[PDB]
Amino acid sequence: RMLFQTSYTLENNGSVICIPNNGQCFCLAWLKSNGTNAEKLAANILQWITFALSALCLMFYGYCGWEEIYVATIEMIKFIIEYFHEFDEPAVIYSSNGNKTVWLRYAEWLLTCPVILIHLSNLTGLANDYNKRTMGLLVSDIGTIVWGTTAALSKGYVRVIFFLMGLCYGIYTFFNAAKVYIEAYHTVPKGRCRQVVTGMAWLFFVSWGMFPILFILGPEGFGVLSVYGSTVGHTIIDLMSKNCWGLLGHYLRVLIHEHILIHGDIRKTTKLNITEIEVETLVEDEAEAGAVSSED
Amino acid sequence: RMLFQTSYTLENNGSVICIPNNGQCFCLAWLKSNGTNAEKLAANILQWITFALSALCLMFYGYCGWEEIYVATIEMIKFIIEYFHEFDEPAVIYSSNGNKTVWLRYAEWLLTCPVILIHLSNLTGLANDYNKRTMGLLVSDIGTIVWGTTAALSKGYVRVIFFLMGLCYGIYTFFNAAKVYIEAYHTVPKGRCRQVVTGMAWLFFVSWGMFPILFILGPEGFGVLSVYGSTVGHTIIDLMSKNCWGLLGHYLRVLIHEHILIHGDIRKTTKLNITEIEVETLVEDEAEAGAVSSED
Ligand SMILES: *[C@@H]1O[C@H](CO)[C@@H](O[C@@H]2O[C@H](CO)[C@@H](O)[C@H](O)[C@H]2NC(C)=O)[C@H](O)[C@H]1NC(C)=O
Ligand SMILES: *[C@@H]1O[C@H](CO)[C@@H](O[C@@H]2O[C@H](CO)[C@@H](O)[C@H](O)[C@H]2NC(C)=O)[C@H](O)[C@H]1NC(C)=O
Ligand SMILES: CCCCCCCC/C=C/CCCCCCCC(=O)OC[C@H](O)CO
Ligand SMILES: CCCCCCCC/C=C/CCCCCCCC(=O)OC[C@H](O)CO
Ligand SMILES: *C/C=C(C)/C=C/C=C(C)/C=C/C1=C(C)CCCC1(C)C
Ligand SMILES: *C/C=C(C)/C=C/C=C(C)/C=C/C1=C(C)CCCC1(C)C
Repeated sequence: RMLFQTSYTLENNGSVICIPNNGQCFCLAWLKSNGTNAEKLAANILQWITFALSALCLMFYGYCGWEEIYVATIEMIKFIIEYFHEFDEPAVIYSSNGNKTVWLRYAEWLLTCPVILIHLSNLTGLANDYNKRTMGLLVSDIGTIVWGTTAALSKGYVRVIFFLMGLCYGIYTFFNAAKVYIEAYHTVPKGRCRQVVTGMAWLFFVSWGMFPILFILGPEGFGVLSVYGSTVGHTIIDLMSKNCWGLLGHYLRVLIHEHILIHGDIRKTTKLNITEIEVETLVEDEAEAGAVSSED
Repeated sequence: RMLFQTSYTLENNGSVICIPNNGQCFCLAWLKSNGTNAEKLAANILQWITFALSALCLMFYGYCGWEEIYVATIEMIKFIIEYFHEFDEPAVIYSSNGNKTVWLRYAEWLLTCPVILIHLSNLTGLANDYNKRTMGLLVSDIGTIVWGTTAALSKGYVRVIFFLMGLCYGIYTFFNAAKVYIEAYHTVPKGRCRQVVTGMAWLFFVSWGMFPILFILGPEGFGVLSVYGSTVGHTIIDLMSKNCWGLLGHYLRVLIHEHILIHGDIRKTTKLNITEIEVETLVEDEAEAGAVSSED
């Protein structure tokens, strides 16, 4: 298939490589297999599943709400490019140091992850403003992706350093994401809405926590997983991080909207001691408009 | 210098290239010159100037205010990498399609540009919140950089399409940036503060507008400019977009702070008809707390 040189001869007892002078770049490292047919087959099935589910999610959202639509749109464009050019440059970058870097994946993260975090910063959909903490979440997450991409493009100690820089940015992201989910839990009404927020937190930390594990295991790290193997793992946590998380987030916004139509927007101030934070909780009746504090 | 193959022999009347089987990648396209010694010399001088000015800006900011510090820090790290590894992968990506892509530049844009726009969304430094429009500015600017980077990595019609996708994201960014500067102008006190905001708008639109022009002229476009030539142009608009803009922005925040200490925080509602928008203007005396409308 390749649009780099794939035909060569070994000469002088394997010490010389001769290639056609046809303008193409050449490197042995680029011709290593991407994995077994079973790994490839598994990857093509999960991709169709993700494309189908993203199209179902899109039509379903088509009946504010813009973050779920933007991510599902990017996911669709991603699949059409994978289907036609998955291993064509620059969906995969084949670089002079011999690396294969899945630019398609990192570009998708730069497009979708900040939007997931904007959604996280307004889980109820009622806020018209965003605090200073939202800005730190976005700046830390962009840095994480930039350091991780740089680590994947590098080798040796340069890779290790940029990976560690990504991990420090990532920890700052996780820490601040955790505070938002804690605020969200004490903001939404007392019943089912707190089940969904709890569900979204589990999906978020498990799926986002898997990305650094898949990096270390993949060709970008210790080469335990092949390229197809890494694709299979990444589409699974894509389904959790994007499709399932967005579905719950959409459901949560529907429940908040139904609550406000039936009961109106009645708030109670709750205080969170763990640091001193203030949150305006939604309640069901006017017997609550007080100043409560919940110790963690 | 290179850590790709630079030694080869032409055989069979220039129709065959033979190289050592030493594990290195090889491509003729990678060995094209980066430019003249004069272009290189010009580029090394402007880089020292930018590193020195970024260090002066850092010490000066060292006497909220975090956006100027974050950008000046990234600029410093950028210079230490340029000084030691400017043309080493992956500061430059040498890819299988023959392209040289200055990943160092695009990674810096992903780190600094969103932070410049967060600063723009709070020019006075008094806001504790950010509106919905801030989020569209950040999401549009990230997309611009992602499409532009993808265009630089591509060739032929693929490059043209991703460039046009960047231009559409970019126009949305410029349009929304223009509204913010219009709001900022009618928000800050009537004298010198409105001169600085006007100055920051000119710096912003001229320096940001030059990036797509330098893309079209550089190796990523029609190859009018060489690599050193493109570096020289980019450090100039870096000085305008980052160093000079941040300096004015810091100065503006100092003037707003002095105004509020001497006069207190007294606001007047002004309305902007061009769409109907509301802005809380800072004034000097209590004879103003009314509802004015300024027709554009
Ligand atoms: C050609 O190079 C090959 C390298 O594979 C040489 O073959 C090996 O020679 C070494 C001796 O240093 C043995 O230890 C290996 O068992 C050999 N075979 C293999 C498969 O590695 C070979 O000797 C060289 N021929 C000449 C004429 O120099
Ligand atoms: C070797 O290839 C070269 C290609 O440069 C041939 O040289 C040219 O031959 C063409 C004829 O098709 C002329 O139009 C050019 O003027 C020649 N010189 C140059 C500098 O381009 C050469 O003929 C080939 N030799 C053999 C034995 O096939
Ligand atoms: C907060 C999220 C929770 C999850 C946290 C997960 C922790 C994983 C840490 C591993 C550090 C080990 C260093 C990893 C460096 C990877 C780079 C690499 O593989 O280097 C290649 C090597 O130089 C040649 O084979
Ligand atoms: C809003 C900001 C104001 C400034 C706006 C600036 C307008 C520049 C537009 C040019 C379009 C022309 C198409 C550009 C495509 C570039 C890709 C290219 O050079 O293609 C290489 C070619 O395929 C092989 O040589
Ligand atoms: C839809 C795709 C998602 C949510 C992707 C998320 C990606 C990350 C959270 C990446 C995390 C990384 C680290 C924490 C450090 C090492 C480098 C990364 C980029 C793999
Ligand atoms: C400090 C560096 C700055 C402010 C860089 C800004 C970069 C841009 C505004 C890039 C703009 C582009 C377009 C509008 C479309 C084509 C692709 C880009 C990325 C060159």
